[PDB]
Amino acid sequence: SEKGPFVQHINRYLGDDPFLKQFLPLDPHSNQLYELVKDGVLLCKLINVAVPGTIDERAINTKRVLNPWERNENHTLCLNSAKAVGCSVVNIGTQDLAEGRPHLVLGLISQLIKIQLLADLNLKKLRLPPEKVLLKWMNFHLKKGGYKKTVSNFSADLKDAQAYAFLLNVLAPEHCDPATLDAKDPLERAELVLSHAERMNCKRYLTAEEIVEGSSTLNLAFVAQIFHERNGLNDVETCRDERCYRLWINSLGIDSYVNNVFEDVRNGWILLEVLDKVSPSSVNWKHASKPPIKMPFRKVENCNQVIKIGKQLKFSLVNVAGNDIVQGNKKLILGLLWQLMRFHMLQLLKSLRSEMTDADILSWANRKVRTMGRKLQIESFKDKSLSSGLFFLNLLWAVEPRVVNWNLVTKGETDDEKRLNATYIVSVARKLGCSVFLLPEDIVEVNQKMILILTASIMYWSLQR
Repeated sequence: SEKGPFVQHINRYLGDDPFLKQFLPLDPHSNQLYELVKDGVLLCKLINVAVPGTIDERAINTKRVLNPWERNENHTLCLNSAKAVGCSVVNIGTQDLAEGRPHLVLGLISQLIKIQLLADLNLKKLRLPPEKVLLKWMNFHLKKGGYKKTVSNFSADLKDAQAYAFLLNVLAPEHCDPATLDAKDPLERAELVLSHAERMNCKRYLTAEEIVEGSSTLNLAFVAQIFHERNGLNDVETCRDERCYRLWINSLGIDSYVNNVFEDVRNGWILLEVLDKVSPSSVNWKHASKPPIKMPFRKVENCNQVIKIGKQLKFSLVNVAGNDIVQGNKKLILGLLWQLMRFHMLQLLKSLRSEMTDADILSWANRKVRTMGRKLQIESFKDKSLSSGLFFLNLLWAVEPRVVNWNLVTKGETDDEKRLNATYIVSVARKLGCSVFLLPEDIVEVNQKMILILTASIMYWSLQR
């Protein structure tokens, strides 16, 4: 039933796209949606609408006609990009997009809209969910707007359009319509509210009836849209790692979802799940307690098994124990996660045989590039020259020359040029099948740990061609 708003959403945010400009608008009553998704250009672009700068559009096969492979690349690039923004696509396959399965297409678009509308609510200018943060923002302006009532929900507290009218008058007074004051019926007030929003260029698409009926999901979106158009407002590696491992854990096929690794990992359950995935049958669930957990004993017990299995896998854990995870030791949590990530990567590569090391990966990359006739090599994954992005592009070109367009590549000199290749590298790698989560700046600044994993991931898919 959400097909309608989902279409209107696409038509409004992509209706001017140079490529999709001709295929839009789409009839929310017809099945044109499931047809425009088959090639893989639509969803890839929707993702950048949700989180700008995610996919380098230059890496998207944007031709009139596409081969069954140029088509498969877009979906590959799409699904891997979706994970990079927090989407749960562990059950959606590349062929499901090509065919256009509704329950999977709508389910995917649903997550993107959510990400698009509710993100940037924790990075603006602190334990409250995005929705509650939006409520604080709204009430903030309403206070100064002399609004008496307080908003605490997006259904009954908005049904009469009163709060909408005040808010809009506060954020965009130059678009005020005194007619709202003569509005007797709540529907009439809503229609005028929608107009006021249209004037300030919000890409609003809900109707006056959807406001009076108190539709919680539709109204929440509208309030977010107002915010994004006018908010009316006048140790950093820890934050990056938090995002990185959070995205990685959520793509492993785990049953729990991570919103914040530092917090959601304290009762030990999630870490046990990751361990069971990366090292099958390693966890003894008979001695573990499933959340919610109130009893602290059960928390400490889970974390102690986490540490035990960690040491059994030969990981490096000194002067720590289960209660360190429960206490939120970020230094230990990041250290344990890294080793888990590296362990899984090596195990994956190892399964391609018939005792992997970082050095074997370094050797493979250098050797792989030498087969194309190029002489550029690296001494390690910390090599300063990596920042240019030239090595990676050559390696990727070596793996599959068809995925690297050199007219699009630049020199790795200026910080801008490097930034450009980096973003291109991340998208091309995902286009191949690499499920990586490093940031473009991870290449420009040469984050050796992230470098290792990207390379190992390229290798992983190269050895299966």
